[PDB]
Amino acid sequence: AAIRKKLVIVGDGACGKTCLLIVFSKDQFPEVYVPTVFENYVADIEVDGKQVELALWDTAGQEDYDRLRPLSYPDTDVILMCFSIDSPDSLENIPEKWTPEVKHFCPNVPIILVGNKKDLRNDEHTRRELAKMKQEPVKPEEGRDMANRIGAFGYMECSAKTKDGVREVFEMATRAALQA
Ligand SMILES: Nc1nc2c(ncn2[C@@H]2O[C@H](COP(=O)(O)OP(=O)(O)OP(O)(O)=S)[C@@H](O)[C@H]2O)c(=O)[nH]1
Ligand SMILES: [Mg+2]
Repeated sequence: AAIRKKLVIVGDGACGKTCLLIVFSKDQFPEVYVPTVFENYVADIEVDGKQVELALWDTAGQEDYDRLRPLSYPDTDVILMCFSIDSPDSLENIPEKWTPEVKHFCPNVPIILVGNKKDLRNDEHTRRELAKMKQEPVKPEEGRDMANRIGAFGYMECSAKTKDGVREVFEMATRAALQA
């Protein structure tokens, strides 16, 4: 074959990590049952004339999987640090939980900053439940501003629900890994 790379995905609860993996691998969105950790799919993908076997590692942090997470880190080639466009609190934790942590187990490892649930930017229900507690949905600017802060390979937005922008997340993830 060719190039075999290991991608680990981390982020706050319900920011869409497991869903995202699935849309990318199974090629449609899981509405019925979403597991807590999607098992270990290795997915074929062709990026920049290279054939890659991308191995997807899901994580969690509530609760069992707090303890088990750091075990999925070791041999990582690319990280998907995620947050959700509809939760600015999840963004807050990018520089305060997830970067310091990643950089501890996997320094020198390329990070993609991903904001999921893109579809919920202009969802009216969403805009209102947020304004209640004096918040609005994350802007694309402040996501890219944050990717630059943490020293990320790039920034990508996607909605696994609408399937939009998902492939792009994993090309940028694969490129980031291919970069040796
Ligand atoms: N609108 C919208 N909702 C989403 C999207 N992805 C996930 N969700 C919703 O948010 C909830 C959390 O999904 P999930 O993917 O399991 O979060 P997670 O942080 O990855 O949780 P885990 O399985 O790794 S432990 C689900 O109920 C799902 O309906 C998305 O792209 N758009
Ligand atoms: Mg979680």
